[PDB]
Amino acid sequence: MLRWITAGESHGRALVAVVEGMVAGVHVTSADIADQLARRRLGYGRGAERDAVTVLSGIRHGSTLGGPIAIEIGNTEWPKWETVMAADPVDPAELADVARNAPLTRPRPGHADYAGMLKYGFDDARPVLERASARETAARVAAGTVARAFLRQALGVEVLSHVISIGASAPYEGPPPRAEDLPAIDASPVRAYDKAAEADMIAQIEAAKKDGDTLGGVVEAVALGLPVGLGSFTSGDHRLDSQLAAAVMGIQAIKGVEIGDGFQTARRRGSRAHDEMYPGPDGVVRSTNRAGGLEGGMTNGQPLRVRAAMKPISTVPRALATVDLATGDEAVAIHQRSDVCAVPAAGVVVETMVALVLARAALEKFGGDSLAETQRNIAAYQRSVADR
Repeated sequence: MLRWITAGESHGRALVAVVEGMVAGVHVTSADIADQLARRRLGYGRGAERDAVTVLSGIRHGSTLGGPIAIEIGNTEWPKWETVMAADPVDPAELADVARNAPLTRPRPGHADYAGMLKYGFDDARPVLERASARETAARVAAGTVARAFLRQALGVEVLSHVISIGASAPYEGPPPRAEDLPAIDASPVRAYDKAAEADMIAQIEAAKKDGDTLGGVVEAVALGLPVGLGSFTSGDHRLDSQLAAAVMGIQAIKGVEIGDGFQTARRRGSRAHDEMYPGPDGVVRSTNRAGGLEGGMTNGQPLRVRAAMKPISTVPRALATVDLATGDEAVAIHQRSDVCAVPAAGVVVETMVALVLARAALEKFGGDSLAETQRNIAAYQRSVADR
């Protein structure tokens, strides 16, 4: 069972990612990981630090060892926080002299702050904020890089994502491949695949920058080259729909996920809602992918299309009323990040989450303890589906 855990406060020493149960023999390197971390930093309208990667375990000579892979990602400006976020006790008196340590008692609407303080009995939002914050996705993406290596090397599968709307842009139609990642990604100020939508999004972000507001948007991860039968219909939770929603919707500020045409599907008629099958020079072929690559909770060979709706994460500078849990009096929420928009980055985080799940799925189906073995089981399975 592929498994991934994330550790770190956004201002703490470093983040760790640990990925348990990846097979031996997958080619992955520090630089692979830095690369993804770098794509995590894409996209104009962000806040938003050099993410020094050190692989601590589980990889040797660029090849996974099979045991837990720990990747530590440095938090660049930690010397600033060595006291406020020291692991060890620090004399309360010299802590008192530290502005940075001032307590944080106005929860920001939209954030963990208020709930988390109540939940944990904190008098301060710092310990919530510090874990809750999206800096954590950096760790996610690190662990991501392993799934994505695996998924490429074992299945020839590629995961990418591309922004379908930011703010109030008119949403985009029809997904990129593999080959357009360079433009969508980097290239695009907004990780837009489509020229027009790009312009409309950038326009929005502009306008939101001008108004000093923040935007969310919708991003679409696309996984290509998936074999049929990953995931299962045997339990609700084995459905890939379920697993992928859990992983995508567990991303900070994701308030919605849909598979393929999702909510729009729910408005169509059965006659126009699914992906008819026709015979194909070799295997069934479909001409639509409304289902986004999942039917019955399993991959049907079509592109997996998973879309997350990200609410705007950055608190709007002076606009959001809240309560000061010190006082009990009204207050405004102090922002803590500066992004007008993080949707493009969120895309790449969605890729991470999708990749992680796909890899776990793939490993559940094909098991194996080493890539070569997993590969042999994939080949057998593919050769056997080809029969027919």
